[PDB]
Amino acid sequence: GEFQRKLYKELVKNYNPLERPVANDSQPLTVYFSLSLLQIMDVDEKNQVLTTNIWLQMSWTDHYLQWNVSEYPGVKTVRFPDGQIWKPDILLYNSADERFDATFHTNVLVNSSGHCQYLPPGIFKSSCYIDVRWFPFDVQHCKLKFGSWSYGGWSLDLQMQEADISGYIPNGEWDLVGIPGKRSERFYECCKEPYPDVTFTVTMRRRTLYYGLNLLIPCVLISALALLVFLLPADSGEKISLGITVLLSLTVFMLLVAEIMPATSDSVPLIAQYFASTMIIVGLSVVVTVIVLQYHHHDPDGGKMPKWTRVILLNWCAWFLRMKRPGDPDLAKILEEVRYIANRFRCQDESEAVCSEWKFAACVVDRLCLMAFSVFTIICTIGILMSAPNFVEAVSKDFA
Amino acid sequence: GEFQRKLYKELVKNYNPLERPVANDSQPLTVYFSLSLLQIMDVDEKNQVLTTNIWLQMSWTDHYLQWNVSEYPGVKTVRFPDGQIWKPDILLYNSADERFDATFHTNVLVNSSGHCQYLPPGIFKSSCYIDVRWFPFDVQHCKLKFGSWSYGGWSLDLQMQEADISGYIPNGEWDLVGIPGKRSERFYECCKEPYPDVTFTVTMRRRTLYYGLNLLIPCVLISALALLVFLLPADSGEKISLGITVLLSLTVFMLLVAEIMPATSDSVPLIAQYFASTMIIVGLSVVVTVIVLQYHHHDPDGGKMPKWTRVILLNWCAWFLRMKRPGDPDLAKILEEVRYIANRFRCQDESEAVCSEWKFAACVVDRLCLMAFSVFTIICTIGILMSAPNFVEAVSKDFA
Amino acid sequence: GEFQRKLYKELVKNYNPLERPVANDSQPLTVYFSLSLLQIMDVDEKNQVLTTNIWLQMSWTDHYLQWNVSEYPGVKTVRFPDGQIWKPDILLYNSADERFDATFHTNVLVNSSGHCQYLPPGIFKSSCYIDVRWFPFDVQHCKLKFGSWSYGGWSLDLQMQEADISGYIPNGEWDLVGIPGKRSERFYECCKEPYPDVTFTVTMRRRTLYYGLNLLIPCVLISALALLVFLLPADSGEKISLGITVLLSLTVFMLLVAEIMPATSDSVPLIAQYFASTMIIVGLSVVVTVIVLQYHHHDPDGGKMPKWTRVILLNWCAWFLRMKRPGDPDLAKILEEVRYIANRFRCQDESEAVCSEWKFAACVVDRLCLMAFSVFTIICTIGILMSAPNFVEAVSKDFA
Amino acid sequence: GEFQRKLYKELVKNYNPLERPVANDSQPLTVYFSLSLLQIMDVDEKNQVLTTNIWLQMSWTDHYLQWNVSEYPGVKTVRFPDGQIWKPDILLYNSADERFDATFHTNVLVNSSGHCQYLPPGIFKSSCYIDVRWFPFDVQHCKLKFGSWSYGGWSLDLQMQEADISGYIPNGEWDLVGIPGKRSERFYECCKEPYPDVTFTVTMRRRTLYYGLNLLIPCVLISALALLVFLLPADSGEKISLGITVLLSLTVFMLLVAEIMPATSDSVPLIAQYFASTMIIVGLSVVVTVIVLQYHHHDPDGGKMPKWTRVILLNWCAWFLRMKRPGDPDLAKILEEVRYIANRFRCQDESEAVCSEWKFAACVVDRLCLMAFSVFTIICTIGILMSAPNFVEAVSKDFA
Amino acid sequence: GEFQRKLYKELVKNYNPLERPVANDSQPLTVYFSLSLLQIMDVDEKNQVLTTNIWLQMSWTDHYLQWNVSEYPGVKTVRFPDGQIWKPDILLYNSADERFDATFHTNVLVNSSGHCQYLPPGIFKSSCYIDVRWFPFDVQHCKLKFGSWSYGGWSLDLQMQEADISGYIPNGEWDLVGIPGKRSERFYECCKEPYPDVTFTVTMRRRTLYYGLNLLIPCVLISALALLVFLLPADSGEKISLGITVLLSLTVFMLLVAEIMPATSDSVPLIAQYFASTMIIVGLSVVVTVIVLQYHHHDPDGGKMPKWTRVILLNWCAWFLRMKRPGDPDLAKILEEVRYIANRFRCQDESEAVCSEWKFAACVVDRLCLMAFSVFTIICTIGILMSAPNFVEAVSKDFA
Ligand SMILES: *[C@@H]1O[C@H](CO)[C@@H](O[C@@H]2O[C@H](CO)[C@@H](O)[C@H](O)[C@H]2NC(C)=O)[C@H](O)[C@H]1NC(C)=O
Ligand SMILES: CN1CCC[C@H]1c1cccnc1
Repeated sequence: GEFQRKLYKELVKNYNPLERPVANDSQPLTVYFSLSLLQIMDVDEKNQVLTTNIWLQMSWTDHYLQWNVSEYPGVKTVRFPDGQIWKPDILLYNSADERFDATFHTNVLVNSSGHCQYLPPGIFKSSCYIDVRWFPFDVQHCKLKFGSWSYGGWSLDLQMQEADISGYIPNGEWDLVGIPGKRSERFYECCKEPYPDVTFTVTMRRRTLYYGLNLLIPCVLISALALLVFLLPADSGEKISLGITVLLSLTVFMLLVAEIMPATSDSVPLIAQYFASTMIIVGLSVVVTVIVLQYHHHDPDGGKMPKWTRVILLNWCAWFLRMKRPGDPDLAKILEEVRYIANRFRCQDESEAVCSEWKFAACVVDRLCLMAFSVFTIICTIGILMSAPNFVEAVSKDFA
Repeated sequence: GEFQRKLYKELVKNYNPLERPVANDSQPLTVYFSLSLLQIMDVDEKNQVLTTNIWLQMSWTDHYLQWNVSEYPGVKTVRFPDGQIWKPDILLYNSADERFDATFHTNVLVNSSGHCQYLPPGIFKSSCYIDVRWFPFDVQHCKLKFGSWSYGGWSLDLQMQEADISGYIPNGEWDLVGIPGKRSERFYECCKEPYPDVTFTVTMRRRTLYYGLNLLIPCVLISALALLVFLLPADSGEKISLGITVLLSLTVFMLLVAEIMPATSDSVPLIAQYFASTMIIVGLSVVVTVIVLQYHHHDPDGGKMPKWTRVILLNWCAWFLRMKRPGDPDLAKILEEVRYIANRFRCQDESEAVCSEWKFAACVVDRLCLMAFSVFTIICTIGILMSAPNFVEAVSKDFA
Repeated sequence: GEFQRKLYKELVKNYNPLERPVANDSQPLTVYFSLSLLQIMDVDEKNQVLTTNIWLQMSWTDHYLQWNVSEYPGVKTVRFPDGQIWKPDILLYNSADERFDATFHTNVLVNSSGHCQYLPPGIFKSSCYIDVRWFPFDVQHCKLKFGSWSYGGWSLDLQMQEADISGYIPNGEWDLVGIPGKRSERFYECCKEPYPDVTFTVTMRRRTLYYGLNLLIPCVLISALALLVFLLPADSGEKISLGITVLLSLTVFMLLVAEIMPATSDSVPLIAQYFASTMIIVGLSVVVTVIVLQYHHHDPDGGKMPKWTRVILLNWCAWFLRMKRPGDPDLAKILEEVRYIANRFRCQDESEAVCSEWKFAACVVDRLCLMAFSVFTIICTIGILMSAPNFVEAVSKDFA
Repeated sequence: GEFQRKLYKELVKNYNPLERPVANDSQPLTVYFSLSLLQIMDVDEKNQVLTTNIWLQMSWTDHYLQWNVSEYPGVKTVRFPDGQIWKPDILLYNSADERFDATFHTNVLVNSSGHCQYLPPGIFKSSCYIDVRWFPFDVQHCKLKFGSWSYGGWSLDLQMQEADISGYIPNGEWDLVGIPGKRSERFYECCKEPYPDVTFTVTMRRRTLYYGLNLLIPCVLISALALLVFLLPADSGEKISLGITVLLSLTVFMLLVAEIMPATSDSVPLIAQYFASTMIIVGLSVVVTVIVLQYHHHDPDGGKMPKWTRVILLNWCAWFLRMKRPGDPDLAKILEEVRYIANRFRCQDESEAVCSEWKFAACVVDRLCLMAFSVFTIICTIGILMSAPNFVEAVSKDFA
Repeated sequence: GEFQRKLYKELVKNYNPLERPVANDSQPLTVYFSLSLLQIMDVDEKNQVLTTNIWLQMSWTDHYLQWNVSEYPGVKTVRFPDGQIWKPDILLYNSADERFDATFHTNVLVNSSGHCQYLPPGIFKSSCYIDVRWFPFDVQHCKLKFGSWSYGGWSLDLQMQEADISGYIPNGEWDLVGIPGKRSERFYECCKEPYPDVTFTVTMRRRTLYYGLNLLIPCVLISALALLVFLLPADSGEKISLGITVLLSLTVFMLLVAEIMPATSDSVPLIAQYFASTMIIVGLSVVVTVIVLQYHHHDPDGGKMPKWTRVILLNWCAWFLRMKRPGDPDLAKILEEVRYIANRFRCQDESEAVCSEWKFAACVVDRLCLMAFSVFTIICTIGILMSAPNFVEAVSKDFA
């Protein structure tokens, strides 16, 4: 329209986009800053990068862009693109993007009274410290620090407004707890003027159903399978294979967890502690299996069972476990031959008796170590899992 | 031509690309918006990003860009590149590309009566929620939401036209069910003016032949092969190897499947339910194999067969399964010697009979558990597969 | 020089880059379009993207860029950068790139009579249908479609010229079969005017030496290795281990091949069919081995061989391949004792005879299944490999 | 305000950004250059790239940009964007990104006296040689070289100021040892005019807790487990399986480590040396157990143990290792038969005596090789670990 | 300063950056071109892309950019940014970057007499054919082709200058043999004017220490370990397991090398030939093991040893190997019973003698095949390794 054309012609005249829109140059310009969070795009623990979708909200007052609505009775607001009016140079300090500024430059809407609104959208990547001490049950706080780059406290006075989460789209992995904000002015070695900034803290809680069903459960099942080796009779040689194959499966689980986790040395993580506990458990199980096999294939002639070992294993542990221990001259020539044969049979009988004793001792040791290892693994797993804070809260909210 | 040059020089006189081309400023401006879908390039499940090829379609009317055809013979249309004339700032809301705008800026075609068309092409990356509850038999709905950014309800009037699928190029993996659209109007915390938008909901179906053949059939086959452990005789010690090796193959299969799936806690997917059930089935088979081996290698004098176990196994299940149960002083000195030898032989025969009885009991248990495990695995697999909706539709459309 | 400066100053006065350079405004402008292929950079089958290196040859005539060489003796041609003169806007329709147009803008060379040449180079990424029905003996046709985005048939007259492959650099994996092209006119739902376009079809053939030597040969070797299970005597205990390890190796081979194929559902790839056939063959071999092991560790008194089974195996099949068959009162008391001993020995002899006959039956089954499985493997492999078209051509051209 | 607008209009009059702002045109312009490190984003050893967060600091004096505060009350500083005033083209020489310049251009702040400050932020990717000789106990020095690209010391004088680490954010992987800088001058064969440049040498240490816990401890554990072959009795046939499976685990660990290391031939990494040592140890263990199995299964009638071997093993080693060493007409034919039976039993007896001798020899060999391997592995591991410089301080810092 | 400002104002008067700065238009313009290589950043064999860091060097003479130093006492040289003066359009013909130009546009330094220098830095990605026939003992030549795009030989005269490698930084993996260059002019389908270009051929050698230590030696070691299957006694049934597991390790090695290696079909790589040979050797070892086990478990009454087999094995090969071959009515009734027992014992004796003969034959075959396979693997490995050219030079440079 003619009124719109005349207004655009008049406003642009004698306008310098390099000048701060203030009637009085000695007074700070008040700028209100906020943001609206739309989506938590990604959390990268290995690279420690948070990717989010955010609309920034900037509001201020321009002294020159004012007109009387009566003279232009059809237009109430105007729009100006980048590079033709003054705009705050607000940037995100802790950016992790190859381009430091990742905001799409849109139009700026102006009142008839000179009120400027700026709503740039963006996919922001920031670098926030990620704590993996209590993973999977960790809670993360990520910082987003915004501030002007070349405007101190005597020129541009930054003000904070509460973040808007009405349009937030729930994520399938993280639960949004809150997004508080705080405004603070700091000092820099460059300059002698304080510089304000606004920091928004995003608090997120990781949902644990996927991890607790894909990592925790198979670990306990496979550890139980390793415990099962204490039930196989020693007469079938399939114990070492069981133990070693279980160890291999644990190693592949460890490589998966290692490829999904950051290489930080800040603290030992809970999953690593669990894997180490299972490592020692299965290794000691294999060692005990070797000891049992050594006892089982004991040569009867090789030696005699120590008195202490006998008095322990065959009586105390047997009673405790309620296991019962199993148990003319030609005529003279024929006579001595059959005597020799009978004596040979007697010797074989004594040898088999000693062998049976050794086998019983091996069985007793096997049963004792089965019970002990079951108790140990149950206690260790329960303690390690429950040591995490808010573990019960996570379990309730996810599974229940 | 001279007429074209004269018209181009005349049209841009006193023009201003910053103003809305309306004869009356109070009245709004009508803009018709639509799109043409060319190809669905990629659907990402881990990152939940949809990549598509789309030609936008914007049409409107410009008041100033009008001329008489008679005064300028030959010329009927003109083309204006970016920055010469006014354009709507139509943006995709739920974008996911590093640059918030993915459209490629082309010319704008204008008729002799002031009618502007704008059809820019683009590779659009959007963020839509992906449901993996019924994977791989799932149907996905991905929403693309376009709208003006800085133009309100009384300035720009958005009208929806039907989408174009005439130029669609079919995708091997995905089947395009449809693409309806809806024009809505929303309020925002920024402002007191309604803002319209147009949302197109691409509804797509996943073709299941590839995933079926390369995921489910080998799983079924090797799960059935794991049942061969009940056909091997216990005399050959090659049962634990069977069980633990098929378990390892299953574990690597689960790892491969997990490496393609999102880490969401919304629900437990069908493929995960299948794999978990088969894991427990194989583990129970291994435990039963251990028990059977324990029965097979029972010590002849290590105990007595319980009456309950005998009456349960030897005569009940064997009858049910139709199993046949298998089966002169020198002279006096030689006399007592041969008596000793014969007595030892008789004792050995009795021990052999007891061992044979125990072995038959083990075989009976093995056969019983074979039948039970086969029934259970077939029932579980059929139930889990049939529980999904439109599974019969997917089968009839893909395999047949 | 002075003439160059004068001509450059004169050629720009009253020149509009927005104006189509034709003497008569109602006549179309003839533009000649052609390709120049330099290298085939990549063929991504998983993402179905073709990356190539091409130069675009565009030629046309400009009315206003004409001069007489007798006035500027030194200069014969001129050069104009982007944005200074009118240029055609030919774009590639099927572009699978973030930016829809990947061409490096270079200078436009102009005659002394107004002939403009434009030769922009570029690495082009396009989306074309890649079919893996005949992998790895497939021939691929990929289309590149070029056309003016906003100029109709009445305005811009597109003409086709034969593509140039003189500077083509041969690729180590794909063999260039050809690259013809064709013009076409199409209508669009936008408008009521035909839009010409030029489509160039690149036809390429894959060289199969690497894929054959790295996939086909090792799988056949492992199949032959798995066929050895029927040569191992049943007295050893490694049959199942051999079979299952072969199965594991081919499972990882299947994973390696599967990570490179697109997830398409159009057909079943040849390599997928061949892998499935090998899987079934090895599984049946394992089942047969289990049957034989059950058939060899048979209890002597646990049953009797059926007459049908005996007349099938012991005589018929054995003769088929010429297998030989493996074949005072004290005196009275000691008398009965030695009779008992001898009778025990006789019963043992009868039992071992029955066991030996059972073992011979097992050996016969092993031999028969060896022959059958070898025949099946040979027939299936030969048929599957020979089913592919141009397989003889590929072998003759890649194994010479 | 009016004063700000008037000053902005006045300053840019007759201003040329191409001109270097010096009052004499024959004396160099002094530029103070400094750096402010914020965070070490990444250290990619495979590609040898260091990614950091940097705040450049450039200060100089502009002769033309001066005014009087009294004539422009309230205005004390001004801001100038790109292309408005002169800037020094200071670049990083060893950049390793697509576009050579990775800085983000911001405003330039000018005081009333003409002092200009410039603090552009950036995420800088640089190429520094990374030493992996003592990985993981390594210390890395990476150099950042900054200098003007076109101006020289006769026109631009560079000066060095100490780097700022006030805002440094600790990394969970690297410890910042320091960042010393140095200003250097380079001369040319043409002219006696110095050319200055600045170099910052970021030296940092790697925290070894994660790498040690995830690599060394599991490998030592499994290497010690590989020694269990010498405790298994030869009757249980699992020694070879145990050893070869530990070899498989070794290969898995070797590939996992190799995927992270660069393919450098400068030296042999410490981790590679240690893995090779463990390879050799386990391989020799396999050879030894093969020898032991060969001795244990010796044919009693297939040979005689030589006197040298007898005195070496049976006597000397057993004494050293305290291994106890185990251990009417009819009557004529009746005599013949019983004598034959007795002699057959005696022959069997001497045979099993020889077999027992061989088995004892195998046991002694096994025990002595167990002791030798046990001491050797400990010595080799301790030596390799201790050979690394600063190992003691590294472990103290990372664990205590 | 005033003189610098005046000179800058005067030089750009009437200057047209679209014209060649030549006094005579007929004569060509001489441009000197060279480059300085700083670092070889990457050599991607799979994609066949060379990424390097270079500085271009262009020198020419400008006719209009001349002035008298006496009039401007302080000014000696000037600087002009992009778009202000004429520059050559030199491009890299075989670029592989997504943007065809990778140079960073810097300032152009201008003499006091018109000489112009231009040194833009760049990270260049180029596509060069990489031959891996002799991998890893390979020497690679990669060509960088530079030339003007729109200027022919009659206008722009390209001249070569020797490249500078003074600032080259050695690479850990690649040894720089050298970079010579050649200038040549060609004809194109454009037009009938020759176009010159400069091609620099970078020749480099790969350092083989890393690959030899990490890929070759482990293959040799485990291949030698696979030969231990010929020393294991047949009683310990763990030969097939050993062979199949070394097979599995070999397959994973082949998987890794397939991962690193490009999929070309020009020739069979040396490492591929080596791995194929090792596959064949271990497979034949497994076949021989199967034959040996078949001979070992021979039914004594199932057949008779052939006279041939006897004369080749039992004595001929034993001589060849110095192998020693191992080693009243009651009275009548009692008599016949005991003689029956004795005859039974005689039968067992002759059966065990036959079995011992078969076992000795198996041992002889085992030793023969051990020696043959050792010779085969040694000669094959030595020949394959030594077949490569410059293998001795590579070994002497990378190990001594
Ligand atoms: C404008 O800013 C600059 C900042 O460098 C001032 O220069 C410095 O002022 C302080 C206080 O006197 C001292 O460090 C030195 O006098 C100056 N440093 C250098 C390197 O010159 C300058 O004084 C300010 N001018 C006005 C009018 O405020
Ligand atoms: C040698 N140049 C580069 C390739 C073609 C040729 C050329 C000729 C004219 C205009 N553009 C390019």
